[PDB]
Amino acid sequence: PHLLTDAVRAFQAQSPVWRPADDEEALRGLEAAELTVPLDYRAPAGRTLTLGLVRHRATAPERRRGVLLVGPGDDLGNRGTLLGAQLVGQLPKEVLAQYDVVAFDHRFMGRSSPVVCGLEPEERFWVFHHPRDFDHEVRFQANVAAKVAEHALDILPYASSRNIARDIEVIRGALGEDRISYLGYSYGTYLGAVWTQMFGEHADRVVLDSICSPDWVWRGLFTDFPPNGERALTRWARWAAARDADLGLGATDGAVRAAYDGVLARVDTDREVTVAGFPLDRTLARLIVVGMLNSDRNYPFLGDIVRSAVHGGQLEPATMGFLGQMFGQPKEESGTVAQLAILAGDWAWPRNVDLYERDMERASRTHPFTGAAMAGIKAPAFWPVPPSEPVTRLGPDNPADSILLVQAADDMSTPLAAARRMREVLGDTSRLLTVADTAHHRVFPFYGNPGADELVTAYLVDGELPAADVTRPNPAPMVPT
Ligand SMILES: COC(=O)/C=C(\C)[C@@]12O[C@]13c1cc(O)c4c(c1N[C@H]2C#C/C=C\C#C[C@H]3O)C(=O)c1ccccc1C4=O
Repeated sequence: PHLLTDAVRAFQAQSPVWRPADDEEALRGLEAAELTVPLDYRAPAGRTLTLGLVRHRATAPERRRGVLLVGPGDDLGNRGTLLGAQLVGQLPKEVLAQYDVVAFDHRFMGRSSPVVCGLEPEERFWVFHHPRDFDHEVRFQANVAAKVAEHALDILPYASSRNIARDIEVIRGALGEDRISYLGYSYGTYLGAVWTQMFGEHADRVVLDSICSPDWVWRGLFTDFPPNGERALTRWARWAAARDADLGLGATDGAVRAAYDGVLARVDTDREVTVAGFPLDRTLARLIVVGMLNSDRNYPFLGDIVRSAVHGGQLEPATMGFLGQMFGQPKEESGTVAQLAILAGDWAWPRNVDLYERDMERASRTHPFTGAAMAGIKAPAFWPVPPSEPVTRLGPDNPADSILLVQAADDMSTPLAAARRMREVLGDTSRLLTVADTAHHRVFPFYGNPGADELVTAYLVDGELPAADVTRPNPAPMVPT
C-alpha cells in the first residue's frame, strides 16, 4: 500500500477564496470555496477536478480551538455540504463556538465535479431495488452498469475511499491546519477510519456515529441488512399493535405485519397500490418503509402511511410533507453514480450470477421484507473497471490519538454489531458509546439524546473520554425494553 504523500503535499499549498454561498438556498448562511485535487494521485501533473467546500466559522473567536471537518455525507450517495448545513442548525452551541465547521461534497457528486449518466428514476434505486424475477433483475442491474460504463469509464478507476482520504488531506493543508477534528456518519465513518488509518497523526478529535462495519467492504453492507430490516420492522409493528385504537392496523405484531405484507403481496403481482394518489411499485413499497425506519421517531408517520396504503385516501398533513421531502423528487443522480462507483471502485464484487440467485432465494425466505432486494444481483457485479488499490487494512496500529464511536443500540442500516467490530479493529485508541433502546440513524446531535450529547460535547470541547465503553439510556423510548 502507498500513501502518495508527495502528490498530496503538492496540492496542499492551495489557499481557497471563501465567499458567501449564494447559489443554493439550503447553503445560505455558510461560506463556500472550491479546491482542486488530482483525479489520480499517481498522476499529480495530470487531470484534476474541483471540490466544493462550505464553512461556518467558530462563533466565539476568543475560544476557537480548530476545524471540525464533517465527513462528506452520511449515507453513501448523500451530499456532505448539505449535511454540514444540517449540523450547523443542530450541533451544540459550544461546539459551534469553538470550531470552524467545514463540509464538502466528495469527488464526482454535488458541488464537486458531478458525474451523471442518464439514469432513469427507477434505476437510481438500484441498491434497494426489489426484483420482478432473477432474470429480469440481471438485465436491470447490468443495464445500470452499462450506462455508467458508457458515460463515466474514464473516472471510474479513481472513485475510491482512499482517494477521498487523500482529498481530505488536501483540504486540511489548504485550510492551513496541522491537525483537524472529524465528525462522520455511516459511510463517513468508513472514511474516518480510512483517513485516520492513513493520515491519523493529523487527527485532533474524531467522532464517528452510526458505524459501518470494517468487515463489510462492500457486499456485506448489503447482505447484513435484511436481518436488521426485519428486526426494525417488527419493532415498529409492536409499537403499532399497542395502538390499534388509533391506527387500526391490528392488535398484535403479527396482524400489523400481515396488513403490511398484504400491501407487498399486491405490488409483487402488479396489483395497484397508492399512498394518497401516488403509486407504489415493488421497490417503493419497501423503500418508503426503510426510509421511515431510519428513525423510530417516524413510527407515527409510518402508521399513517401503511394505513393509507391499506385503506385511506389522504395522509395527515405532517406525513405528506415528510414523504414529499424524502421521495417526491427523483433521487439525486450524481450521488447515485458516485455511490455505484465507490462501492465497485473500492473492491471487486463477485461476478458469478448463480451466487446471487442462490443468496436472493435464501434471503427472500429467511428475511422477506428486504431479503431479495439486498442479497440478489447488483450492478457492481458487472463493473467495467477493477479497483486501482487494495482495500485499506484497518487495525489497532491506527495512529489517531483518540476516536469516539457513537451507536444507537437498535439502529437498522448500521447495526450495533458493526460498531462493536469497528471498536475491536481500531483497538485501544477508540471508545464506544452505545445509546440503549433507540432505533435511530445519526444519534449525535440529531436525536437529542441527553447522555450522548453530554458525552460527545465533553469530548469535542474538553477532550474527555471514558475509560472504557459506556451505555447511555433513552429517556423517551418508543417501546419498552
Ligand atoms: C456505505 O456505508 C454505509 O454505511 C451506507 C449505508 C448504511 C447506506 O447508505 C446506503 C444507502 C443507499 C441508498 O441508496 C439509500 C439508503 C442507504 N442507507 C444505508 C443503507 C443500506 C443498505 C444497503 C446500502 C447502502 C448504502 O449505499 C437509504 O437509507 C434510503 C432511505 C430512504 C430513501 C432512499 C434510500 C436509499 O436509496
